[PDB]
Amino acid sequence: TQLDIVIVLDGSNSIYPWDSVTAFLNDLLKRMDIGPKQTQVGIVQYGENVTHEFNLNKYSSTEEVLVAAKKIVQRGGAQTMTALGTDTARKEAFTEARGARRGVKKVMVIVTDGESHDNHRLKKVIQDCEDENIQRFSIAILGSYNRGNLSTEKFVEEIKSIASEPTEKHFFNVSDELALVTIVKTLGERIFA
Ligand SMILES: [Mg+2]
Repeated sequence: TQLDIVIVLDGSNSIYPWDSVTAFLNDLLKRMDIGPKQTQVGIVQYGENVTHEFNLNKYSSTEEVLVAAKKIVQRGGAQTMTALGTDTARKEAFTEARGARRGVKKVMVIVTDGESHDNHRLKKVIQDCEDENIQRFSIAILGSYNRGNLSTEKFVEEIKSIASEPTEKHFFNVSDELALVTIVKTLGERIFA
Protein backbone atom coordinates (compact mmCIF):
# COMPACT_ATOMS: atom_id res chain seq x y z
CA THR A 1 0.00 0.00 0.00
CA GLN A 2 1.17 3.53 -0.75
CA LEU A 3 1.79 6.27 1.81
CA ASP A 4 0.63 9.82 2.48
CA ILE A 5 3.42 11.34 4.57
CA VAL A 6 3.06 14.58 6.46
CA ILE A 7 6.15 16.09 8.04
CA VAL A 8 5.45 18.47 10.92
CA LEU A 9 8.35 20.84 11.62
CA ASP A 10 8.85 22.93 14.73
CA GLY A 11 10.08 26.28 13.39
CA SER A 12 11.16 27.90 16.67
CA ASN A 13 14.21 30.16 16.63
CA SER A 14 16.21 28.00 19.03
CA ILE A 15 16.67 25.48 16.19
CA TYR A 16 19.95 26.36 14.47
CA PRO A 17 21.11 26.18 11.74
CA TRP A 18 17.97 25.79 9.62
CA ASP A 19 20.19 24.29 6.91
CA SER A 20 20.36 21.15 9.06
CA VAL A 21 16.60 20.75 8.88
CA THR A 22 16.39 21.25 5.12
CA ALA A 23 19.39 18.93 4.63
CA PHE A 24 17.48 16.37 6.69
CA LEU A 25 14.36 16.82 4.51
CA ASN A 26 16.40 16.57 1.29
CA ASP A 27 18.12 13.35 2.34
CA LEU A 28 14.93 11.72 3.60
CA LEU A 29 12.95 12.71 0.52
CA LYS A 30 15.39 12.06 -2.35
CA ARG A 31 15.11 8.33 -1.70
CA MET A 32 11.37 8.18 -2.36
CA ASP A 33 9.20 7.69 -5.42
CA ILE A 34 6.76 10.60 -5.11
CA GLY A 35 3.56 10.48 -7.15
CA PRO A 36 -0.29 10.45 -7.03
CA LYS A 37 -0.14 6.67 -7.33
CA GLN A 38 3.07 6.38 -5.34
CA THR A 39 4.23 8.15 -2.20
CA GLN A 40 2.85 11.59 -1.42
CA VAL A 41 4.47 14.12 0.86
CA GLY A 42 3.02 17.16 2.57
CA ILE A 43 4.86 19.48 4.93
CA VAL A 44 3.55 21.62 7.79
CA GLN A 45 5.60 24.06 9.87
CA TYR A 46 4.54 25.32 13.27
CA GLY A 47 5.80 27.83 15.78
CA GLU A 48 3.17 29.79 17.64
CA ASN A 49 0.85 29.14 14.69
CA VAL A 50 0.64 26.65 11.82
CA THR A 51 1.45 26.95 8.12
CA HIS A 52 0.92 24.40 5.35
CA GLU A 53 4.16 24.71 3.36
CA PHE A 54 2.64 22.44 0.71
CA ASN A 55 -0.23 19.94 0.45
CA LEU A 56 0.04 16.19 -0.13
CA ASN A 57 -0.94 16.51 -3.81
CA LYS A 58 0.87 19.78 -4.50
CA TYR A 59 3.82 17.99 -6.06
CA SER A 60 3.62 14.91 -8.27
CA SER A 61 7.33 13.99 -8.40
CA THR A 62 10.34 13.50 -6.15
CA GLU A 63 12.37 16.18 -7.97
CA GLU A 64 9.55 18.69 -7.44
CA VAL A 65 9.27 17.87 -3.75
CA LEU A 66 13.04 18.29 -3.32
CA VAL A 67 12.88 21.72 -4.94
CA ALA A 68 10.06 22.80 -2.60
CA ALA A 69 11.68 21.32 0.53
CA LYS A 70 14.87 23.30 -0.09
CA LYS A 71 12.88 26.54 -0.21
CA ILE A 72 11.23 26.12 3.21
CA VAL A 73 12.26 28.94 5.53
CA GLN A 74 12.35 28.96 9.31
CA ARG A 75 9.31 30.94 10.51
CA GLY A 76 10.43 31.20 14.13
CA GLY A 77 8.47 31.32 17.36
CA ALA A 78 9.01 31.75 21.10
CA GLN A 79 6.58 29.08 22.29
CA THR A 80 6.20 25.60 20.82
CA MET A 81 2.60 24.61 19.98
CA THR A 82 3.29 20.97 19.18
CA ALA A 83 -0.25 19.88 20.01
CA LEU A 84 -1.60 22.50 17.62
CA GLY A 85 0.89 21.67 14.87
CA THR A 86 0.10 17.95 15.20
CA ASP A 87 -3.68 18.33 15.46
CA THR A 88 -3.66 20.59 12.39
CA ALA A 89 -1.70 18.05 10.37
CA ARG A 90 -4.39 15.51 11.36
CA LYS A 91 -7.34 17.87 10.81
CA GLU A 92 -6.19 19.71 7.67
CA ALA A 93 -3.10 18.13 6.09
CA PHE A 94 -4.70 14.69 6.05
CA THR A 95 -7.82 15.66 4.11
CA GLU A 96 -9.08 14.89 0.62
CA ALA A 97 -9.17 18.64 0.06
CA ARG A 98 -5.40 18.77 0.41
CA GLY A 99 -4.49 15.63 -1.49
CA ALA A 100 -4.88 12.80 1.04
CA ARG A 101 -5.98 9.61 -0.74
CA ARG A 102 -8.29 6.71 0.15
CA GLY A 103 -6.90 3.27 0.94
CA VAL A 104 -3.51 4.68 1.85
CA LYS A 105 -1.43 4.44 5.02
CA LYS A 106 -1.04 7.77 6.81
CA VAL A 107 2.31 8.68 8.35
CA MET A 108 3.27 11.74 10.38
CA VAL A 109 6.86 12.75 11.18
CA ILE A 110 7.18 15.28 14.00
CA VAL A 111 10.42 17.23 14.53
CA THR A 112 10.90 19.53 17.55
CA ASP A 113 13.58 20.84 19.94
CA GLY A 114 11.47 21.86 22.93
CA GLU A 115 8.64 21.07 25.33
CA SER A 116 5.26 22.20 24.01
CA HIS A 117 3.33 25.10 25.52
CA ASP A 118 0.06 23.24 24.90
CA ASN A 119 1.24 19.89 26.23
CA HIS A 120 -2.10 19.63 28.04
CA ARG A 121 -3.71 18.80 24.68
CA LEU A 122 -1.20 16.14 23.62
CA LYS A 123 -3.14 13.32 25.25
CA LYS A 124 -6.28 14.08 23.24
CA VAL A 125 -4.48 15.06 20.02
CA ILE A 126 -2.47 11.85 20.00
CA GLN A 127 -5.43 9.61 20.83
CA ASP A 128 -7.32 11.17 17.91
CA CYS A 129 -4.32 10.42 15.69
CA GLU A 130 -4.41 6.82 16.89
CA ASP A 131 -8.12 6.42 16.26
CA GLU A 132 -7.49 7.63 12.72
CA ASN A 133 -4.73 5.07 12.30
CA ILE A 134 -1.99 7.64 11.71
CA GLN A 135 1.49 6.22 12.35
CA ARG A 136 3.69 8.73 14.17
CA PHE A 137 7.46 9.15 14.16
CA SER A 138 8.59 11.80 16.64
CA ILE A 139 12.08 13.29 16.68
CA ALA A 140 13.45 15.27 19.60
CA ILE A 141 16.46 17.51 19.02
CA LEU A 142 18.25 18.06 22.34
CA GLY A 143 20.50 20.72 20.80
CA SER A 144 19.23 24.02 22.22
CA TYR A 145 18.43 22.41 25.58
CA ASN A 146 21.91 20.98 26.12
CA ARG A 147 23.51 24.22 24.89
CA GLY A 148 21.34 26.05 27.40
CA ASN A 149 22.17 23.53 30.13
CA LEU A 150 18.47 22.68 30.53
CA SER A 151 17.11 19.38 31.82
CA THR A 152 15.80 17.26 28.93
CA GLU A 153 14.06 14.52 30.94
CA LYS A 154 10.49 15.83 30.64
CA PHE A 155 11.10 16.94 27.05
CA VAL A 156 12.24 13.48 25.93
CA GLU A 157 9.36 11.87 27.83
CA GLU A 158 6.91 14.22 26.12
CA ILE A 159 8.09 13.70 22.52
CA LYS A 160 8.31 9.98 23.25
CA SER A 161 4.63 9.99 24.21
CA ILE A 162 3.90 11.26 20.69
CA ALA A 163 5.50 8.25 18.99
CA SER A 164 3.51 5.19 17.90
CA GLU A 165 4.33 1.88 19.56
CA PRO A 166 6.74 -0.05 19.72
CA THR A 167 8.22 3.42 20.49
CA GLU A 168 11.91 2.57 20.55
CA LYS A 169 11.21 2.29 16.82
CA HIS A 170 9.12 5.42 16.25
CA PHE A 171 10.97 7.81 18.58
CA PHE A 172 14.35 9.34 17.75
CA ASN A 173 16.57 11.12 20.26
CA VAL A 174 18.85 13.43 18.24
CA SER A 175 21.66 15.10 20.20
CA ASP A 176 21.88 18.23 18.01
CA GLU A 177 20.84 19.79 14.70
CA LEU A 178 23.88 18.61 12.74
CA ALA A 179 23.07 15.03 13.81
CA LEU A 180 19.58 15.08 12.27
CA VAL A 181 20.86 13.73 8.94
CA THR A 182 22.28 10.58 10.59
CA ILE A 183 18.82 9.03 11.15
CA VAL A 184 17.58 9.42 7.56
CA LYS A 185 18.38 5.86 6.46
CA THR A 186 16.89 4.24 9.56
CA LEU A 187 13.82 6.48 9.60
CA GLY A 188 13.54 6.07 5.86
CA GLU A 189 13.44 2.29 5.94
CA ARG A 190 11.18 2.28 8.99
CA ILE A 191 8.57 4.56 7.44
CA PHE A 192 8.32 1.97 4.67
CA ALA A 193 9.20 -1.38 6.27
MG1 LIG B 1 12.44 25.76 20.69
